[PDB]
This record gives sequence, structure tokens and C-alpha cells, in this order.
Amino acid sequence: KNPKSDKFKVKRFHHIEFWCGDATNVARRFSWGLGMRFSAKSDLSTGNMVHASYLLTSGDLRFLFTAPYSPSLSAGEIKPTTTASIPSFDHGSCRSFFSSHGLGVRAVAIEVEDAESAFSISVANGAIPSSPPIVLNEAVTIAEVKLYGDVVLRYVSYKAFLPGFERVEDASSFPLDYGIRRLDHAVGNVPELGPALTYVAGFTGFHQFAEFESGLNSAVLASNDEMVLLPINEPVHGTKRKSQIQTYLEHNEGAGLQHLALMSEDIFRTLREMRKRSSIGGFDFMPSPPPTYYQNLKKRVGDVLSDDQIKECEELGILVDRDDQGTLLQIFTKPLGDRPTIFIEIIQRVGCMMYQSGGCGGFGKGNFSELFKSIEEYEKTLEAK
Amino acid sequence: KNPKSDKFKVKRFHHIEFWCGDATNVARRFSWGLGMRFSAKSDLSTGNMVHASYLLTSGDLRFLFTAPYSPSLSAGEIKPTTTASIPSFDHGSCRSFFSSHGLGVRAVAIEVEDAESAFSISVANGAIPSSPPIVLNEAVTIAEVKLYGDVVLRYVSYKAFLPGFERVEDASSFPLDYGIRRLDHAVGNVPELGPALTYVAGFTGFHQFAEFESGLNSAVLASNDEMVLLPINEPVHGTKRKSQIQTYLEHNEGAGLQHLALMSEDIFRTLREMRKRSSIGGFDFMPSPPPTYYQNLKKRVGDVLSDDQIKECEELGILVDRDDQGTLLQIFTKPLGDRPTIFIEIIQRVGCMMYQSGGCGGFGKGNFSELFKSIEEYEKTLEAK
Ligand SMILES: Cc1c(C(=O)c2c[nH]n(C)c2=O)ccc2nnn(C(C)C)c(=O)c12
Ligand SMILES: Cc1c(C(=O)c2c[nH]n(C)c2=O)ccc2nnn(C(C)C)c(=O)c12
Ligand SMILES: [Co+2]
Ligand SMILES: [Co+2]
Repeated sequence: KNPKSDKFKVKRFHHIEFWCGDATNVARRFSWGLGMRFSAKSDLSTGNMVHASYLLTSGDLRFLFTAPYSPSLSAGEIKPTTTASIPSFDHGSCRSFFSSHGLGVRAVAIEVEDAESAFSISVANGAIPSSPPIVLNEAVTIAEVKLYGDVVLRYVSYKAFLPGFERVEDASSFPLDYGIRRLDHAVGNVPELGPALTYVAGFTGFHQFAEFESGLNSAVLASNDEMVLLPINEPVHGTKRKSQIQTYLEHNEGAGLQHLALMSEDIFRTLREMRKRSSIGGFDFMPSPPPTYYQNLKKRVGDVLSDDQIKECEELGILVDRDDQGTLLQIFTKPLGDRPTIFIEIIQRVGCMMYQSGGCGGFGKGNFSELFKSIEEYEKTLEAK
Repeated sequence: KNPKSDKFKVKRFHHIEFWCGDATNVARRFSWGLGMRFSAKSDLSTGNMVHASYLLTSGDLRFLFTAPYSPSLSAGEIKPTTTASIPSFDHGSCRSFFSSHGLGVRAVAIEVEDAESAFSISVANGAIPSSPPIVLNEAVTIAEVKLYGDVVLRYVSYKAFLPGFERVEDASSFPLDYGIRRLDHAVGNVPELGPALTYVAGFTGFHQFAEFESGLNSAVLASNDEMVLLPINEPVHGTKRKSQIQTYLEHNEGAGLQHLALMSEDIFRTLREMRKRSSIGGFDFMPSPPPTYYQNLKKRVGDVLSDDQIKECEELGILVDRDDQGTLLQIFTKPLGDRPTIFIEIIQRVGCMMYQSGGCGGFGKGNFSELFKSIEEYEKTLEAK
């Protein structure tokens, strides 16, 4: 049941902004590791004396990497005379964010029909303001409200990347592509799920998205057409193995974005490409499930995936779960940086054709149980041996 | 003339430590871009609750990348009970360094016979102390004194990487190698050369190394066998084109390390490998000199390099200079990070065989003149056209 109760018109995920210490090195590492091309920049070479911002793209996926210059470079400036291309940026906030959380997501940006109205309605409905609506070059409006922790939800709307950004010279823009195409969902970790859900659903009108002992409780908020999907987790205390949600909050110094799920148009090719680069500057993946997990795949997805595709899932370490409507293939990277906080999910969904409906196949909640049972069977198999 | 006046026994460059915001992403980028393998780590997985440190190696070259965790993780600790593997590390200092300078070199480390005596003698001779001698696991002694700006000169001595570091698992250690073999020299930029030279030569006993209108004055300090080479630059003001040394001081917020020169055993192969990766996560190089520069190469190094090697220098953008004792091949990267501050030089020296004597061929000072004349001739050639 989707009551379609959005309080403003939301279109789709627009971009994700990382706040970095050095945006150059993070962006180059992500570009090689994820197969995203350098598409736009705003830095000293474009007249920005305030921050360095580099944009990577793959299909519709946009990752923005931003870091501050020395404040001394823009000492003469005031907000009305700023050279920053993102006027919500603030040296002090950026340094405090990164000092407090390390590398991670500052902004989850969604495209809306009218960012000014989205901001007004949001705050009228309980959102905590972060940056007021600002119109850039009479062409794009940006506004920001607090989402959770130090993460903001950013509204962007276009009259017809951003003004002040320059498209990147083809020589520096190598056309990497490993198959990633868009942001599927963006997941937050919070100390208390209930108040976080009430707050965000409160000011967006986003509804609970229906789903279907291991560290978390979660719920998913969704836009009208369910193409903007915002899951939120809380830890469950008093277990035997410590909650990874609690571990996150400790190392992140509080709530923040936990993982970004990136849709691939061919998850086999994405994972082959990413795995070739894991030890030469790219991203590492979580340890693969045991062969028992994959033997168990025939009995639950044998009608969707052939035996060859199931064994290709096994070679690549890919997980599979299924809804009543569709099938999901997924895998998780190790943490993106020094701290055991943010990671990335690669995902591809099968089914729910009408275009594919958002969230088709769920989010893989069933894989917590299947991973447990598969690890237990595998140990018993070898113990027997 | 080398008066061999070192005040303690200095062996060779040991390592260079970068202070980072996220050590994971900088280290992976450098590894791919320079062809250095992951060799050792000290982080949460080794019991270090204070900092993440990752060591890359190529031949004898050691790059250490370090970033702080949340101070909350080590709140219970005191220096006598620390889990840090580098006891001079300090959260506040590291955050201030990076906030002030961005990505750059915190420590130039040299191996000495006795780090405690090197520290005592240094301070007795004017060095400003930074971290007192500390003996690690009864096996290695580390001490630090101020060099210039927020850069320290670090002494390391071994009884027989560092205690508390673990060697890295072969799977995560891909044996990259593009030919780089050791640190040749490490160059500082300061506002006033005279007092910097007096200070450092004062407490080391290092002597001036003999050399042979464009932005700088420089001088080179050297150890007894001239294998530790520490050039220092100051800007020259009142020129037409602004001094790149002054630009550095402005964007770096004061003095600091300007470039690291990395010796290659085959600079042609290094530059081919590095240039293939420039647009896929590696390092970019300065714009190549015009063809006139390379036509002029025959008249000054035609006796050292064949016409094929000279045209291979041209394909790769390599510079050539020569002393009265040896020949030098060199090239410069664009800045390593967001700010126009630190960069890297790749170098290979021809001559002075006895082993090769340090500094053989100089540092390429003659290339400032040759680059000017070559750019002038090339423009006149095309202007004529
Ligand atoms: C992150 C994750 C998801 C996931 O992505 C979501 C779960 N709920 N929602 C809304 C989601 O987006 C699904 C199954 C998983 N199974 N095992 N693991 C281990 C490596 C610890 C997971 O991390 C894991
Ligand atoms: C850095 C550099 C050196 C160098 O490495 C040293 C010069 N003196 N000492 C002690 C050194 O180590 C030599 C010649 C150069 N010619 N042109 N350029 C332009 C790209 C701006 C240089 O940057 C350049
Ligand atoms: Co997910
Ligand atoms: Co040099």
C-alpha cells in the first residue's frame, strides 16, 4: 500500500556529495575503483577560491567530492561576493564534519520540481533548516534540510551539473564504465529508529515501503513512485555478536549515512571489473558466502537464474534474495575509508516490469537468515569431514 | 668540497610520512599511480585505536600514510598505555596540520646509527625538539626535531618496518612496480632561505652541496656521503611571472615540503607506466617542453643519449640536464592533491661511478634557462609560420 502522500513533487536521486580532506585523491580512487568518469569540476582553475569540488558520473549516478581550501584564500569574500559554486559550503562546517566523522556523505541530493517550495513545505512540516534556498545564475535552485546526524537532504530544481562548474577536458576524462547506472537507495544509521522515521516521514510525506536477530531494526521511506528510497537502521542491543549498527555509531561519532546502493545494468560485469581492481587501488568486497549458500540458491531462485548464472554468482561472491514481486542480486564492499562506517552495495533487480518499479525484490533482508543457515551448514559439513 | 662535518652518523633516507584525512584513499591512489605495493599496516585490525597508518614500498622507497581515528576510541589511554604504533602521533597536531596545509609531508625520516644520540646532539646544536627519543619494543628508537614549517626531521635507528606494524596479506599486496627504487632528495619551501639553511646546517652538520631569474633562490644541504640531500628554496619577489615558491607558501599556509624526487632504475619504463594511468586514478605530469627543447638536446647530451633515447625522452616529456660529472633525466608531476603545493619528481642519474655518488648530475638547475630559451624559439618558429 502506497498512499502517495509526498508533500511536494520529488523526481529522482540527483547526486551524493562526499566531504573529504583532499577531494583530488578520493575522487581519483573512486573513479578507478567504481568505473566513473570525471565529468565536471569547480576549483581554483574555475575561479572557486573556497572549495575544490570534482564530479564523477556513471550513467545517471553522480558522486561529488568536495574539500576546503585554506580560508585565507577567500578572506576578503562575504556570502554576497562568494566564489564558491555551492553556496551552502562552509569551511568550519566541512572541517568539523570530516574531523568528527572522517570520510563520508554530507548530502543526499534529490531533484524536485521547485527547491524553494520543497524547502518551505519541509520546514513548515518539521524539517530542521540547514541552508536556505539559493538561486544560482537564475537557473538552478538549491536548498538543504537536516536528515540525520550531520547529513543533509539537498533539494535541487532546474528551470530548464551546476552553474560555476566546468565540464572536464576530454584528456583528463577517460571514459571508464563498469556498468553502474544510478543510485538505488541510500541508508542511514541512527541511535533511535522511531524518532528518525517520524521526523523524516513528517516533513517529506514519504511513506513506509513494505518489506518481505542480527544487529538491526530497519524501515524504508519512499517517495510517491518509490524511486527515492531512504532506509534507516537502528541497533538492537544485548545480542551475542555486537551490532554493526552500534559499531558504526561509535566509530562515526553518531548517526550518519551507512551505505549507498548503486544499481548496475550488468552486475556480473561490474563485479568482474571491480574485483580485478580491488588490490590495485579499487575497492575490496566482503568475504564470500560459503559454497553451501550457493548450493541452496537452486532451491530458491532456480526458476530465475540458470545453473550457469548461479555459478557465476558464486565466482563473484554475489548474494541473491527474492520478494513476492521480483528478484535481487547484491554484494557489499568493505568500508570505503579508514573507519568501519560507510560502505557501498552493488545491486541489480529482476522483475516488476510495467520500466521497472522501484524497490523491485526488496532490499535483501532475507539474506541475513540465509547467510546464518549457510554458514552453519558449511561448518557442519567440514566438521563432519 | 665536502668537509664531512655531520655531527652524528647518518645512513640513508628511511621513509616519508604523509599526514592525511583518510589514509586509505590516499594510499590506494598513490599505490596505483606510482606502482608501490602495500607492505605494512598499523590500524584497528592490529590493535591501534589511535591512528591508521599504511606503508607503501617500491625498492627502498617507503611512503607512510597516516590519519587519526576519532579520539573517543582511545579516550581511556595515556602515553604510557598508548596503542599508537607511532608514539609521536597526536590527534590535535594531525588535525591542525591537515586543516592548515592539506595533504602533505609531515616527516622526512632518515636512518641514523643512534636516534637518541642524534636527537641529543641535534638539540644541543640548536634543533627545536618535536618528539623525544622513544624506544619501541626494545628494538627501534624514534625521535623528531623541527625541520621547517610543520615538517619534522625524524631519526630512526635499529638495534639489529616498525614494531606494532603487521606485514600485509599477500592477497591485498599486489606486487606493483614501475621501476622506482629510492628517495633521491626532498625539497622544502621557506619564506627566508638564509635562516633556514643556518638552522638546519647548524644542528646537523650538513654541508652545502655544490651546484652547476625564475622565481627562486635555492641551496642544497647534504650528509657526509651526500646520500641524504635536502634542498631548500625561497621566493624571489618583484618578478614579472609570480614566484611558484610564493604561490606555494600562500596555498600551504607557510613553509613546507615542496617536492619529493624519486629515483627510478629505468625512467622510460616508469614514465610509460605512470602516464598510462594518469587519467585512470594516477598522477598527471607537467606540460611537455616544446619540440625545440628536444632538438636542442642533441647539441648538449648527444654524447650521452642516442637519437632514439632522445626521441624517447620527447615522447615521454622527459627533461635532461648535465653537470661536469654526470647527466640527469627528470620530470615533474602536477600537484599531488587539491592545493598547488607538493608535487613529485621522477629522476634517473647517469655517471659518477666509483656505486653511484649521490647528487650525480646536480638537480637540473640548468633546465630553467633551457626551458625559457626553448619556449621562446618554439613560439618564434610558429610565429614565423
Ligand atoms: C547491508 C546488507 C543489506 C542491505 O543492503 C539492506 C538491508 N535492509 N535494507 C533496507 C537494506 O538496504 C541486506 C542483506 C545483508 N546481509 N549480510 N550483510 C553482512 C555483510 C553484514 C549485510 O551487510 C547486508
Ligand atoms: C622543480 C624543478 C627542478 C628541481 O627539482 C630542483 C631545482 N633545484 N633543486 C635543488 C631541485 O631539486 C629543476 C628544474 C625545473 N625546471 N622547470 N620547472 C617548471 C615545471 C616550473 C620545475 O619545476 C623544475
Ligand atoms: Co541496501
Ligand atoms: Co628536484
